[PDB]
Amino acid sequence: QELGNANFENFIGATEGFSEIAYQFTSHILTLGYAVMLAGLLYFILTIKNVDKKFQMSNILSAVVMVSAFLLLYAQAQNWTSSFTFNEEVGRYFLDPSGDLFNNGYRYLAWLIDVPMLLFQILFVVSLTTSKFSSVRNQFWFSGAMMIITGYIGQFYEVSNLTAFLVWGAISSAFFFHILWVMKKVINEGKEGISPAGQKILSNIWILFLISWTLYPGAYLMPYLTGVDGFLYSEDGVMARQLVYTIADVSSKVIYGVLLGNLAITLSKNKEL
Amino acid sequence: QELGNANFENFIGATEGFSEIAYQFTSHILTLGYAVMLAGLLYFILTIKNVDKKFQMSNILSAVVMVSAFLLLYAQAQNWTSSFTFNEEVGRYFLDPSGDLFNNGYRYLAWLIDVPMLLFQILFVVSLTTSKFSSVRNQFWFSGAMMIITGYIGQFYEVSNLTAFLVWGAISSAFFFHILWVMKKVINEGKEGISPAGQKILSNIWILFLISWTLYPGAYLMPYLTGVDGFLYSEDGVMARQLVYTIADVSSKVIYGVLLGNLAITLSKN
Amino acid sequence: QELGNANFENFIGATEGFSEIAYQFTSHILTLGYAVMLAGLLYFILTIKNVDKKFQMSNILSAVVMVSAFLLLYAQAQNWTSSFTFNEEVGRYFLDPSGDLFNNGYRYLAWLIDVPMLLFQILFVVSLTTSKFSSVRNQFWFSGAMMIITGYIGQFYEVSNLTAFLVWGAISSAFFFHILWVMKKVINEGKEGISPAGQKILSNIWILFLISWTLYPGAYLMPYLTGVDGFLYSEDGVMARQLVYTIADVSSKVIYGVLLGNLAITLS
Amino acid sequence: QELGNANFENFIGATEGFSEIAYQFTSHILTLGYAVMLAGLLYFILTIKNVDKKFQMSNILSAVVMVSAFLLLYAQAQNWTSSFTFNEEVGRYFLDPSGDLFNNGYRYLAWLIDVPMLLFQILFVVSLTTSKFSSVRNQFWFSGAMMIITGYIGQFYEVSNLTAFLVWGAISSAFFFHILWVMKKVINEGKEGISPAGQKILSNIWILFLISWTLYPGAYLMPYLTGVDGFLYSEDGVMARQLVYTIADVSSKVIYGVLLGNLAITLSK
Amino acid sequence: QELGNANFENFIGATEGFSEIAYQFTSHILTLGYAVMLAGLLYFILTIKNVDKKFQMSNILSAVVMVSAFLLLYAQAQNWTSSFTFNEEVGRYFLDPSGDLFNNGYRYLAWLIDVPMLLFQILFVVSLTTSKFSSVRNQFWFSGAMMIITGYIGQFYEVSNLTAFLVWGAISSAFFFHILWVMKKVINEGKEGISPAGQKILSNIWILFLISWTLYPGAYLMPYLTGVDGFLYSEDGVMARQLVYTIADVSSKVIYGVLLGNLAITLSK
Ligand SMILES: *C/C=C(C)/C=C/C=C(C)/C=C/C1=C(C)CCCC1(C)C
Ligand SMILES: *C/C=C(C)/C=C/C=C(C)/C=C/C1=C(C)CCCC1(C)C
Ligand SMILES: *C/C=C(C)/C=C/C=C(C)/C=C/C1=C(C)CCCC1(C)C
Ligand SMILES: *C/C=C(C)/C=C/C=C(C)/C=C/C1=C(C)CCCC1(C)C
Ligand SMILES: *C/C=C(C)/C=C/C=C(C)/C=C/C1=C(C)CCCC1(C)C
Ligand SMILES: CCCCCCCC/C=C\CCCCCCCC(=O)O
Ligand SMILES: CCCCCCCC/C=C\CCCCCCCC(=O)O
Ligand SMILES: CCCCCCCCCCCCCCCCCCCC
Ligand SMILES: CCCCCCCCO[C@@H]1O[C@H](CO)[C@@H](O)[C@H](O)[C@H]1O
Ligand SMILES: CCCCCCCCO[C@@H]1O[C@H](CO)[C@@H](O)[C@H](O)[C@H]1O
Ligand SMILES: CCCCCCCCO[C@@H]1O[C@H](CO)[C@@H](O)[C@H](O)[C@H]1O
Ligand SMILES: CCCCCCCCO[C@@H]1O[C@H](CO)[C@@H](O)[C@H](O)[C@H]1O
Ligand SMILES: CCCCCCCCO[C@@H]1O[C@H](CO)[C@@H](O)[C@H](O)[C@H]1O
Ligand code: NA
Ligand code: NA
Ligand code: NA
Ligand code: NA
Ligand code: NA
Repeated sequence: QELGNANFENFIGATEGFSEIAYQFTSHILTLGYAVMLAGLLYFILTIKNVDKKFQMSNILSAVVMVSAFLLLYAQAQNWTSSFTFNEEVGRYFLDPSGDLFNNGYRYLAWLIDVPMLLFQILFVVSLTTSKFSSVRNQFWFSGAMMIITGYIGQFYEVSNLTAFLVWGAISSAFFFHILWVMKKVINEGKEGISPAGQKILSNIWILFLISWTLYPGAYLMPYLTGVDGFLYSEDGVMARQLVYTIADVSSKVIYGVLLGNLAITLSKNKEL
Repeated sequence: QELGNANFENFIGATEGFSEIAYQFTSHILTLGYAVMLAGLLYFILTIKNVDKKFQMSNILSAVVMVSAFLLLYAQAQNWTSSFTFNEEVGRYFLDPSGDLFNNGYRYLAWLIDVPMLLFQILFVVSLTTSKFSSVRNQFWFSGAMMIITGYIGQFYEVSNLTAFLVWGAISSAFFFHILWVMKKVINEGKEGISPAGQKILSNIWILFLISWTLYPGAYLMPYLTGVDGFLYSEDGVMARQLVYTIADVSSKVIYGVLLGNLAITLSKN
Repeated sequence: QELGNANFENFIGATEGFSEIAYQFTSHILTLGYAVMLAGLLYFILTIKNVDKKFQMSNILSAVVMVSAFLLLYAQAQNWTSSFTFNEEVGRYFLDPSGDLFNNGYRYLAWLIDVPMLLFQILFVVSLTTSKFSSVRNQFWFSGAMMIITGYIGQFYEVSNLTAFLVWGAISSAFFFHILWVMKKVINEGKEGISPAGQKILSNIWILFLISWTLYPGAYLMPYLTGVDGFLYSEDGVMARQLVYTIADVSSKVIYGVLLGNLAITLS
Repeated sequence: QELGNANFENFIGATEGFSEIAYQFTSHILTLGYAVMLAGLLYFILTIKNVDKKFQMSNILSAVVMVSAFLLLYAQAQNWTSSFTFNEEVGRYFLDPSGDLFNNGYRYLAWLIDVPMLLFQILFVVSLTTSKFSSVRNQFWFSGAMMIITGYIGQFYEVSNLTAFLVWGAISSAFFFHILWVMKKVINEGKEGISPAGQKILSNIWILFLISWTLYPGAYLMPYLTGVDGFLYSEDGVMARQLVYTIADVSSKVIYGVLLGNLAITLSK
Repeated sequence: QELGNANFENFIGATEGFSEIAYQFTSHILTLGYAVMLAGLLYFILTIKNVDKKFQMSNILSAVVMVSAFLLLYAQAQNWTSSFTFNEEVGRYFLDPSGDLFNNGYRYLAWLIDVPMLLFQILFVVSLTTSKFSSVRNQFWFSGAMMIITGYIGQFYEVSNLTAFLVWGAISSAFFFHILWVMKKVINEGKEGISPAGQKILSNIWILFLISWTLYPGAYLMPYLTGVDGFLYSEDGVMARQLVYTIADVSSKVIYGVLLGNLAITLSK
C-alpha cells in the first residue's frame, strides 16, 4: 500500500496491525503524557509565590511549556486512536486512513515552543559568570530551532528514505551537542556563589537534562535500534517510541521545572524549603 | 469473536450484550466520577489559604491529583459509550469495535500520577519522627510504581490467561502490602506531638486509606469474585467494577484530600 | 420495538417522534441549563471575598455544585441531540439508538454531589441551637443518598414496570420528607439570634427550597400527571419534564446559593 | 420536504442551498461572535479591581453575560456547520437534517440570562433618584422574560405561520418598549449628580443600548424586511440575520459592559 | 468539480491532492499556531503585575488577543484536517467536501478583534506628544476594520475572479499603508521623553510591526507570487501560506506583546 513519506507506525499498522496491548498501551501512555502536563500546569501556577519575585518568571515559563505539551500530547493521543481501527476478523487494529496517517511531526513543531522556553527559563534562576545572558539565549534558540527543524524534516523519511533520515538526524545531532555544551557552561556558572544545596540541585538538573534530552534522538532512531527487520521494527518499537517520548517529556519538562523551582527556593532570601 | 488480551467488559458486550440499566449505569457512574474530580479540583484550589503556608503544598498536590483523575475518568466515560452500541433487534448494547475495545488500563497508567502524589502529600501535613522524609517518599514511589505496572500488565490477561492475571496480581499485592506498611508508620509518627483532634483525623485517614485502596484489587478480581461462570462474570460484574472504582477514586482522592486539609487546619497556628 | 427499561422520551421518540418545536425546545432548555451553571460558577468564585472568612465555604460549595451541574447538564444536552435524529419523509425527530437511548439517570447520580453539598453549605452560614452539626449533616447525607439511589432505580421502570416505578418513587419520597423535616429545623434554629434581615432571607430560602425540591418528584411523575394516555404522555410531557428540571436546577442551586451568599453578607 | 415550524435558514438551505461565501461568512461571523465573548470574559475579570468595590458587581455581571454568550454563540456556530453540507454536483451547501435543523431559539433562551443581567448591572454603577432599585429590577426582569418568551414562541412560526410570527412579535415589542422606557428613566436619574464626563458616557450607553437592542427585532423580521419573495428571503438574508445578531451581541454585551466599566472608573475615588 | 468562490487550497486538494508532508506540515504549523497563543495567554496574565498599574491594560489586551487567536487558529487547524482526507489508491489527501471547503476567511474576521486591540494596546505603554489618543485610536480602528473587510471579500475570489481579488487587495493595501503611517507617528512620539533602552525597544517594535504585518498581504498573494502556473500555485504554496500566517501571528501578537511588556518594565518605577 502507498503511504509515501509516512512514520513507521503506519507501515506496522497497515501490514501486521496492532495487538490489543500494543494499541491500548500507546493510547494509555499518550493519555498519561497530557494528564501529567495539565497537572504540571496547575502545580507551576500554584507554586509561583513559593520563590522570590526575581525567580517567578521560571514558574511562568514552566507553565507556558505545560500548556504547549498538554495541547500537543492531547492532539497526538487523539491522532493515535483516529489512525488505527479494530478489525473484527483478525482481532487487531489496522491503519484507518480516514483518521489521517499518524505522524510524530506534531511533537517536533511543538518543541519550537518547549526547547527555547526550557533552555531560557534556567537563566531566570541561575546567575551567569563568564558567559553573557544574551549570547547563551541566542545560542540556545538558534541551535534549538535548527535541531528541531532538521529532525522534523528527517523523521518524514524514517521509512521512505533511510539516507535522508540519517543525514538530517546527524545534522540535528550536531546542533544538539552544541546545546549540551552551552547548558553545561550555564550549570557550572550557576553553581558559582550559591549554597551547596543549590549546587547539588544543579548537578541533578544536569543529569536529568542529559538523560531526558538524549531520549528524543533515541525515540527518533527507535525503529532501527535493533537493525534491519529487528525486534523494534514492530508494534513493540511503536510502544517503545511513545513510552520513551512520554518519559522524556515528563522528565525534560515537569521534573526539570520542579528542580528549577526547588533551586529558586534555596536561592530565595525569605523562603527556606 | 477474536478479542485477544482484552478486558472482560468486551466479552460480556460481544456475547450477552448490556441491558439499558447496565450500559446507562456504567456511563452514569463514570460521569459522576469525573464530575466529582473537577468539583474537587475547584474545592482544593479555593481552600489553599485556609491552612498555614507550610501545609498548602498538600492542597496543591490534591489539585494535581484532581486534574489527573478528571482527565482519565472523562476519557474512560467516553471510551465506555464508544465501545458499546445499541442493537434495535434484541434491545441491548453490544461491543462496537469501531470505538475500540474498552480497557481499564487508562486508569492504571493515570495511577502513576495519583498514587505517588497521594502518598507524597501527607508528608507535607504530618511530621515524621524516626523515619526519614526522603526514605518514606522513595519507598512509596518505588512500590507505588511497581504495584501499578505489574497490575497494569496483569489486567490485560484477566480473560486471555487467568494464570498471568493472578501471578502479576499477586506480585502487585506484595508491593501494595509494603505501601500499607509504610503508610501505617507515617500515620503513627504523624500522631506523635499533635492535638487529640489531629490524632482522631489521622485515625480516620488510615481507615479511609485502608478500605479505599483495597477496593482497587477488589475491582481487579471483580469478574471472578463469584468464581467461574459466577453472578459477577456478567453485566452485573461490569457495573460492580466501575462502581467500586468510582467509590475508591472519590474516597482515596477527594475524601482523603479533605481529611488532610482538615488535619492541616488543626495543625495551623492561625 | 424492544427498548427494555428505558425512559418514556425514547418511547415517544420511537413511535410518534418529536416535532421541530418539541426537539428544539428540549435542546434549548438543557443548553440554558448548563449555561446558567457555568455563569453561576463564575459568580460564586468572584463573590467569595464579599462575606467574612467563616462564611466563604458556602461560596466554595455553591461553586462545587455549579461544576457538577454544568458538566451533567452539558452531557445531558449532548445526549438529547445524539438520541433523536430528523426523518426527512415525516419531518420529525425519531429515536436514533446509535446515539444511545436518552436517560435522565445522568442527572440523578449527579445529585449525589449536588444534594449533599446544597444541604451541607447552609450549615456554614446559619448557627444551629439545639441540633448537633454532625447529626444534621449525617441525616442530610444518608437520606439524600437514599432518596437519589431509590429514585434512580425507579425512573428506569417509568415505562417497563409502572409498579416498580411507583414503589421506588414512594420509598424515595419518604427520604425526601425526612430531608424537608430536617431542613425546616435548620431554618428555625438559623433564625434564632440573627437580625430581621437575616430572618427574612431564611424565610425566602425555605420557600425556594420547598418549591424547587418538590419540582424533582413532579418531573419524575410528569409523563403520568395527566393519567394513562394523558396530554403529558407525549412530546409535550418530554418538554415539560426538562423545563421543570431546568427551573428546579436554577432555583435549587443558583438562586439558593445567591440567597445564602446574601444571608452571609448580613451576618458578616 | 416537510420542515414544519422551522427557521427560514432551513428552507433556503433545502431549496436554493448556500454559496461558498454565504455558508463560510455565516460560519465566520458566528465564530467571531463567540471569540469576542470569551475575550470579553477575560477582559471583565482582569479589570474588576480597576473600579471601587461598590462598582465591581457590574464587572462580575458582565463576566456572567460573557460566559452565557460564549457558550451559546459557540453552540450556534457548531449547529450552523452541522445543519448545512456541501453538495459536489451543484457546489452549494444544502440542509443536512442528520445535523438537526438550524434554529435561532438557542440564542433566545440564552437571553433569559443576558437581558436580566445586562439591565441589572447598570443599577450597580448609576444612583437612582426617584425610582426604587427593587422596582426597576423587577420591571426589567418581568418585561425582559416576557419579551424573550413571546419572541421565542413567535420565531418558530417565521415560515409556517406568518400571522402567529407577527402577533407574538408584536406582543414581544410591547414588553421591549416598556424596557426602553424604564432604561431611559435609569439613564436620566443616573446622570443627576455625577461629573459631565460620566453624563457623556451615559449618553453614549443610551444610544448604544437603543440601537444594539433594536437590532434583535430587526434580525427577527430580517427575512421579510424586503417583503414577500424579497432580496432578503435568500442566503443574503441568512447572512444579514447572523451579522446583525453578532453586531448586536458585541454592542449590547461587550461595548455596553466596557462603557459601564469606564463610567464606574469616573465615579471611583 | 464546481467549487465556486473558494480558496486555492481546495483546488489543489481537489485536483493534485496533498502529499503526506504537505498535509501533515500544514496541520502541524496550524497546531503550533494555536499552542503558541494559549501559552501566550498564560504568559500575559501571569506577568500583569511585572509592570506599574498604568501599563497593565497592555497585558490585558495582549491576553484578549491570545484568546481570539487561540480560538480561531484552533478552529482553522480542525477545518484543515476536516477538509482533506487520505485516498488509499494514490496515497494523497484530497478535498473532502463533507468537512466543508477550507477557507482562510475565519482568520480575517478574527483580525476584527486582533488588529484594533494590537494597535490600541501600544497607546497604554507609550505617551503621545502632539497626537490626540482618541484621534490615533479612531484612525487605527477605522482603517483596521476597512483593511480586513476589503481583504476578506477579496480572498473569496483568489481563484474564481483574479480581478476582484487584486482590486479588493489594492483597496485593502491603501488602508494598510495608512495604519503603517499612523503607527510610525505613535512610535516617534513614544520615543520622546523615555530612556535610550525604551527607545531601542520601540525601534525593534517598529521593525517587528512592519515585517510581521507585511507577511499578511504576502500570504494573501502567496499562490501567485511565482506567477500563473508557478511553483507556489501548488501544495508548496498551501504550506507556504499557512507557515507565513503562523510566523506573522506569533510575531504580530506574541513577540509584539512581549516587547511592549519589556517597554512597560523600563518605563515602570
Ligand atoms: C520537551 C521537549 C524537548 C526537551 C525536546 C527535545 C528534543 C531533542 C533533544 C531532539 C533531538 C533530535 C536529535 C538529536 C536527532 C534526531 C532529531 C531530534 C530533533 C529528535
Ligand atoms: C486514586 C488511585 C489510587 C488510590 C490507586 C490505587 C491502586 C491500587 C491500590 C492497586 C492495587 C492493585 C493490586 C493490589 C493488585 C491488582 C492490581 C492493582 C494495581 C489494581
Ligand atoms: C440540584 C439537585 C437537586 C436539588 C436534587 C433534588 C432531588 C430530589 C428532591 C428528588 C426527589 C425524588 C423523589 C421525592 C421521588 C422520585 C425520585 C426523586 C429522586 C426524583
Ligand atoms: C445580548 C442579548 C440581548 C441584548 C437580547 C435582546 C433581545 C431583544 C431586544 C429582543 C426583542 C424582540 C422583539 C422586540 C420582537 C421579536 C422578538 C424579540 C425577542 C427578538
Ligand atoms: C494578528 C493579526 C494581524 C496583525 C493581522 C493583520 C492583517 C493585515 C496586515 C492584512 C493585510 C491585507 C492586505 C494589505 C491586502 C490583502 C488583504 C489583507 C487583509 C490580508
Ligand atoms: C509520572 C510523573 C507524575 C508527576 C505528576 C506531575 C504533576 C505534579 C508535579 C509535581 C509535583 C511534585 C511536588 C514536588 C514538591 C517539591 C518540594 C518543595 O516544593 O519544597
Ligand atoms: C516490570 C517493570 C520494570 C520497570 C519498573 C521500574 C519503575 C521505577 C519507577 C520509579 C522509581 C522511583 C523511586 C526513586 C525516586 C526518587 C527520586 C528523588 O529522590 O526525587
Ligand atoms: C479608552 C477608550 C474608550 C473606548 C471604549 C469603546 C470600546 C471598544 C470596543 C472594542 C473595539 C470596537 C471597535 C473595533 C474595530 C471596528 C470593528 C467593527 C467592524 C464593523
Ligand atoms: C544508527 C541506526 C542506523 C541503523 C540502520 C538500520 C537499517 C534498516 O534497514 C531497513 O530496515 C527496514 C525494516 O527493518 C527494511 O524494511 C528496509 O528494507 C531496510 O532498508
Ligand atoms: C479470587 C480469584 C480467583 C478466582 C478464579 C476463578 C476462576 C474462573 O475461571 C474462569 O472463569 C471464566 C468465566 O466464568 C471462564 O470463561 C473460564 O473458562 C474459566 O477459566
Ligand atoms: C402520578 C401517579 C399516577 C400514575 C397512574 C397513571 C397510569 C398510567 O398507565 C399507563 O399509561 C401509559 C401512558 O399512556 C400507557 O402507555 C400504559 O399502557 C399504562 O399502563
Ligand atoms: C415587516 C413585517 C413583514 C410583513 C410580512 C411580509 C409578508 C411575506 O409573506 C410571505 O413571504 C414569504 C417569503 O418568500 C413567502 O414565501 C410566503 O409565501 C409569504 O406568505
Ligand atoms: C501582483 C501579484 C501577482 C499577480 C499575478 C497574477 C497572474 C496569475 O494568473 C493566474 O494564475 C493561476 C495559477 O496557475 C491560473 O490558474 C489562472 O488561470 C491565471 O489567470
Ligand atoms: Na481507534
Ligand atoms: Na454507545
Ligand atoms: Na439530533
Ligand atoms: Na457543514
Ligand atoms: Na484529514
